[PDB]
Amino acid sequence: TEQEDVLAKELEDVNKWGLHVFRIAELSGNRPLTVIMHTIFQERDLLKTFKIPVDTLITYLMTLEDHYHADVAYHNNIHAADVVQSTHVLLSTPALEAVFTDLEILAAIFASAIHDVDHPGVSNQFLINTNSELALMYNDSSVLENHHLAVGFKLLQEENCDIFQNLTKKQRQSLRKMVIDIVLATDMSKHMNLLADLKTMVETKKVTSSGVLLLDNYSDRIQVLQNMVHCADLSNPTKPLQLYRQWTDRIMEEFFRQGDRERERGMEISPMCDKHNASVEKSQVGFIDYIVHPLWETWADLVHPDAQDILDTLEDNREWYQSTIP
Ligand SMILES: CC(C)CC(=O)c1ccc(OC(F)F)c(O[C@@H]2CCOC2)c1
Ligand SMILES: [Mg+2]
Ligand SMILES: [Mg+2]
Ligand SMILES: [Zn+2]
Repeated sequence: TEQEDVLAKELEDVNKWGLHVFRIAELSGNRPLTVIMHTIFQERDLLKTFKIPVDTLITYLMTLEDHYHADVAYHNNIHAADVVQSTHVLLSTPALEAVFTDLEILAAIFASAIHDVDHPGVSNQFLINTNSELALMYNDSSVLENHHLAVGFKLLQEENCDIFQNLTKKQRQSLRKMVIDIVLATDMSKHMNLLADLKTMVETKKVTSSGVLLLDNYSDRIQVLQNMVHCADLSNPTKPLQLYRQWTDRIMEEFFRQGDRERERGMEISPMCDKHNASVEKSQVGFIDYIVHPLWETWADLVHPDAQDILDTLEDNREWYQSTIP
């Protein structure tokens, strides 16, 4: 109960950017995804709203969590938990108050939970280049992201795992489509097009009498949710530095392990995957400059000024990593 009370204490920070997610992973007995999802569902009253039996939720979450690979350094259950919690915070931004329905909120959070499930710790390109069963199944197109969806949905049909059992047929249909649209948008090959569309929305932005975003069609609604979960997926450099550095340690380990597999096969080693020739700090600065900051700056514009502190942290972290280079 002492460890249980300390875990309960930590989970009180679930509405905050910079939650101690690694501490939660250890305190929960390597069940960060389960406890964070359960906490968020309680916080948002989702069990009552969708008549989700508590035991069904926990059973599904435990099985979902099990299907993340404990031996993968970055794309594991802790990352899933982190993206879920980050999405949860982004959904609560003042500029979006009362914009999304309960079903849309459920879709975004569920999509976040399943978005990397059964990740093998290697990239789409590696899977394509090595003629893997996954690339063959999915015809080289969003290979992993299709797989994550397939696994996430299939696990609902396991014993006592259908958390959506009390949704209407129309609700289930809508949720399934939304979840697919969201998880496929986490494929980095879609990033530039997603960002271009987000910029267009920002430039043509409309707000209600309340000062909240006006979204009156599926296309705009789903686009915001896609970019939201994508922002959450790309949120590591916006977190307090002690968290960001741990995420960087993990992605580099994962990248280096892929590079070792490429080396052992006699393949050319992918960018940033050679442990004997890798500039970790320069690569983080490039990652921020070319990908993460352009996205988060546009998100910040969409919800201005709600995300200013997040954007400020990102800029501080870029400066920090940059400062280690000279
Ligand atoms: C979805 C995608 C961005 C996940 C990913 O590959 C990734 C996540 C966090 C990354 O870094 C840090 F945020 F943990 C990351 O960095 C690589 C290594 C240097 O630049 C690119 C990459
Ligand atoms: Mg596992
Ligand atoms: Mg992914
Ligand atoms: Zn991810």
